[PDB]
Amino acid sequence: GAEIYNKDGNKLDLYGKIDGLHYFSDDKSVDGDQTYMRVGVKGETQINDQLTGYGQWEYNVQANNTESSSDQAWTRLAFAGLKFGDAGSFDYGRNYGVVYDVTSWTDVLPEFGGDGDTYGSDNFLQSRANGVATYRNSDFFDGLNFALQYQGKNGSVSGEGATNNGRGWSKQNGDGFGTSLTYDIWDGISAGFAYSHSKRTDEQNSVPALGRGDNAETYTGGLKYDANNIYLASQYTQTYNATRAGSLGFANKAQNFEVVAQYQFDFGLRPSVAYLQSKGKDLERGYGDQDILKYVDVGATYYFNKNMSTYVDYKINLLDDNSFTRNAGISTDDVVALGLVYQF
Amino acid sequence: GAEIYNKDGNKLDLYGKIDGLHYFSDDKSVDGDQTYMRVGVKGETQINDQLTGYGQWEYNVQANNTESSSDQAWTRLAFAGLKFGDAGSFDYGRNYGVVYDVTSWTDVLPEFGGDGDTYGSDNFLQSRANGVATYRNSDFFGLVDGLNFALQYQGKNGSVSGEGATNNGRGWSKQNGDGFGTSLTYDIWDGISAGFAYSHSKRTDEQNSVPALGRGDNAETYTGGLKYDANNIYLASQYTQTYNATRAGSLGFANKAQNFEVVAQYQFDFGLRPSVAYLQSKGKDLERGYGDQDILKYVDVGATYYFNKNMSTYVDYKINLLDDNSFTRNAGISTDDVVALGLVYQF
Amino acid sequence: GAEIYNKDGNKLDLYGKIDGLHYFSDDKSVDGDQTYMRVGVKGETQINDQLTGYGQWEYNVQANNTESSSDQAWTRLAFAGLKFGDAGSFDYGRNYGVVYDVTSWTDVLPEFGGDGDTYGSDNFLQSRANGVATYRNSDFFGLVDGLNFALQYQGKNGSVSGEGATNNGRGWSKQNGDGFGTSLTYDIWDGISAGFAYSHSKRTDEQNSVPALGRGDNAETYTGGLKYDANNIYLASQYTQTYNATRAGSLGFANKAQNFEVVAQYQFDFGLRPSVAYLQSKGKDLERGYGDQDILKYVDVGATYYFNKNMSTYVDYKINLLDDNSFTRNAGISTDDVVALGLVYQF
Repeated sequence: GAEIYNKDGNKLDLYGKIDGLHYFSDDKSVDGDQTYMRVGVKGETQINDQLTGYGQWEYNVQANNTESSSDQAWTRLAFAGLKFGDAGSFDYGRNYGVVYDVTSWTDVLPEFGGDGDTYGSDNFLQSRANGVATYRNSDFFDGLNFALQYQGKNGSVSGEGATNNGRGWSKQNGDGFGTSLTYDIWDGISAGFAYSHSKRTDEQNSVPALGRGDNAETYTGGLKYDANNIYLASQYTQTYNATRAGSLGFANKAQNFEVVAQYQFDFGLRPSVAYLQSKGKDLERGYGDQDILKYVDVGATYYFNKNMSTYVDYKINLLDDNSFTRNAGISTDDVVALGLVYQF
Repeated sequence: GAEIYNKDGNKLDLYGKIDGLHYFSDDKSVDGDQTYMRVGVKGETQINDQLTGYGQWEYNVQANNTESSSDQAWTRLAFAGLKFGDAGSFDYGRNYGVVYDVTSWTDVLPEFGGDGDTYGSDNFLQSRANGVATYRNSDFFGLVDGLNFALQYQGKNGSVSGEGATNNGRGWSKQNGDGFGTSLTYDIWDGISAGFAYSHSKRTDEQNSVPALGRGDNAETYTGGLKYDANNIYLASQYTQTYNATRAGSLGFANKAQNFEVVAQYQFDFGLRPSVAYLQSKGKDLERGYGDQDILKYVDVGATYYFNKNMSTYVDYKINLLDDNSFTRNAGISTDDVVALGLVYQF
Repeated sequence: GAEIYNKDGNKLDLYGKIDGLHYFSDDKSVDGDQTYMRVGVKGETQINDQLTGYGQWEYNVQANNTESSSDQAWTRLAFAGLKFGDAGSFDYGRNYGVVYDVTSWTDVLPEFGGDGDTYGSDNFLQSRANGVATYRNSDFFGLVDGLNFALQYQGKNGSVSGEGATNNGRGWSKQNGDGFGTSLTYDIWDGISAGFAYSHSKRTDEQNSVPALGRGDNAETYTGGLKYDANNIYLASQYTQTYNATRAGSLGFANKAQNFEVVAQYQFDFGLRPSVAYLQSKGKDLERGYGDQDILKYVDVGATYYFNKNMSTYVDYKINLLDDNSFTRNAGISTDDVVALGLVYQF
């Protein structure tokens, strides 16, 4: 983040990165150039002694396709808020669902991991989401962070279930809420829990073959060790009608586990190993139990300084190629990524 | 505000906002999350004692849809110009048609009003438009304080292909032929103002052949308006008569229309700013049996609370007065009420 | 320019322009408003005494169409890199192919010329390209002053689907296989420069099956250029011979092509810069009975007035010498003349 303005109680921070990134894989929908950049602004205005206003915007711009390609930029974050001293905060807009307050702890791989793996974006309150109202509280009115979050319906393009901002069933949601709780038990050791409950939409219960139910729910617990140049974290999440069974629908229930170990050398190298799986249960069309995601991750980042880094990441895919993985379009091939990153 | 660069006669102002916004309505095409942000840059360069060069860009970025959605960002303004002291200024690009130099006086509602209501964008010289050349003069060459005028030309913006095409083609509703416009505002006191604007554009072939409604070779607008803005009080009205220029929803254009807007506001010292307004658009001589039809009719009541110059919150309540009829249904015109709630950070 | 951040060994430069631009032409796909803007960031971080890290992004935003139009913005450049003192530099991203290290010498017309004429973007290593790794060496390891060379590799950018696919698939016209290129330039005197460039890329199976024109496993370019730049005079020429690498409009590629560009300019002290140029592209051995064909042929006359480093105005007149024939019609190649007028704010 680069502070480009700070005057009369108003500050403006410009941030972002250019990620020169290549993927190597037998999966042709993944293989090739993946260069992209992100640009954002964080703004803060002092209102009074007990009140600060703020806003943030984060934009993703792909740079790996041609100058006539379409749909190459999208907003990741866009929200405005009030901070009432230390007595917490409120914001509304496109922001992270509170489930990520805990699952973010395993989202630290050099390249892979995070949204797209055990959960996705626009996926109820599991990641970035449209129309979230988020109340947060530090030190529970000590060191104990609480959030409560509401999300209005984001429905179909047209018909009964429509809203202004309609989309496909995979990215729809009804009215929902979430809550998170995180705590530093020792110095360095944190624990966290999160819960979300959302109504599903009529299209989610009629267009895809997989996943039926009135409500989507997530229960998450997570642990993190972050001291002494060591980073360990795990996340265990159980879901009902909330995890995507590739292109085929949702899984009636799923169990997602993510664990990672890393070490940070003084001279800037940071090796990383991780394991991720997603186990879907009670799937329609005779699928039954099925692996949705399963891989070991190894790689490393070298940090030249706080503004420049290079990395390699290797996804060792353990999924077996079967009828479910083919029909749902889930990749079973390995991937290697190489990148060079400038950040500001 | 936000001057991020001011060095050797060149300055750069980065401005914009992040508007956390939700609509509540029985209209499903309007209801729900409406979060969006604006970002722009105002730049100015001193060339010599008598000559300043400038440009401005303004972009709108929706944040209310997904990361795989289409067409979520667009340019509102992009223009470059020269200012020659009190001999006037000239700019070319995407800019406001001069009609808006008067109708902007009523575009002060907490959330509603403005483009989308009695006029829209890419709607001849009524709002933001492609390819306008605009000459402006303030205080009549420095000789008459408070007297401003504008002269404006717009090149044809035509079909996607065929005979009527230009490089930058669009659908008939946002097309225009060659056109011009003029405006004139006068500050009688330092709070009271009167203003007039006129425009005349050629219509294109698609505007006369594709939609069912509206026939004619020319689009004309006549606008008069009044404004009181002082002593914490804001009263403004605008009356506009149009010919082949006002959209009849998706069905075409109204052969003639009468648009009226009026608004009253008060700014309390602690930062609350209530607002009441009334807006209507009456269409006349519509084809296919429609005859005279209301295109828009509503009362608006709301309020903005300014925390400071960088942060506000607002409610706005559109009490819709249209009857649900054959015209409104076939033209895609909303007849439902709307409530808006917003929280806005601005820089 | 516009250094908006410089602190603790890290620098950020915000650059761009707002170009208010109109084209006049009988060619209706070219005629009309062409206003656009560019915005960019050049970033630099000192890592140690011998090593600098850097990144650059450049975005093109059209402003000549409506707020509901599609595909109005795109990335021209996006790359990250390391500079190793005088051992050289390495960057990867969307960047210029090295052939343009020489052909850029003739890309100096007031408005026309450059990509879109004798070569295009996403056209192997002739202009801006996805996925280029580029090594550059200055002054031949600090030894021979004015001698620069570059070595470049590009990975496959393939079809949207099927056997030839990559993640970032596109049309046959903008596809490439694995490829490499090299450039060499030398300032023989001050003001005078010579340069060579070569490139070799595999072609894709879609390029050899979908369009009717152009067959071969490999695309190749050979380029030589000269430049005089001194005493307020600018002269430059570029000659390029290509194999399976030059677009024959929409119909495919030319099995062989010969491209030639030459330009002459003078800079007057009061800011006027007149320009005259000639560009041709001659295609050989085209299938379907086309044979030898002119792909491009025009004389260019124009001028730019620089008010200062931040503002300019210009006119350019393309005098088109192509004869209208069945090749030009079917390939979509314009044979009409065009005048451009522009007013530009730059930061």
